[PDB]
Amino acid sequence: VKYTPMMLNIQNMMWWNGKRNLYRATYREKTWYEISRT
RNA sequence: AUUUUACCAAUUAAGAAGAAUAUUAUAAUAAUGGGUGUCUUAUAUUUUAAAUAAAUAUUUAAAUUCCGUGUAGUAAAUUUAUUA
Ligand SMILES: [Mg+2]
Ligand SMILES: [Mg+2]
Ligand SMILES: [Mg+2]
Repeated sequence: VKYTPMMLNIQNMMWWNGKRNLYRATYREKTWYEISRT
C-alpha cells in the first residue's frame, strides 16, 4: 500500500455510499469532539 | 302533374362504498443480516486494523495570513435521548 484513501480526501461513509475506510477503529468510545473538550 | 330552397346552434347535477387498519412529518422502550410454496448433513456458511462519522459541534475577540474557510466544561452517569 503506497497511497491510502485518506490521502485523496475520498468521502467513504456508511450512510453516504455504504463504504468505510480500511484503517479505522470499529468502535470509538469517544468521538473527536469529546476528545477535544479539554 | 307531382311539388316544403341553399346555409347557419349550443354542455350541461354524477349513479353506484368504483375511495382509507390511505399519503406525508410526528413514538427517544425492539433489534444477528426477514423471506411464506419451509424443512438432511457444511473440508463447502470467517472481516478484522488508534484517522470525520449511519456516533453530526450554544459567539461577533485575538491570531497563523501576498489580505482571518474562526469561540472554549456547564455541570463531573444529569433528564438532547436515533424513537416505531
Ligand atoms: Mg339563417
Ligand atoms: Mg368514482
Ligand atoms: Mg434499544
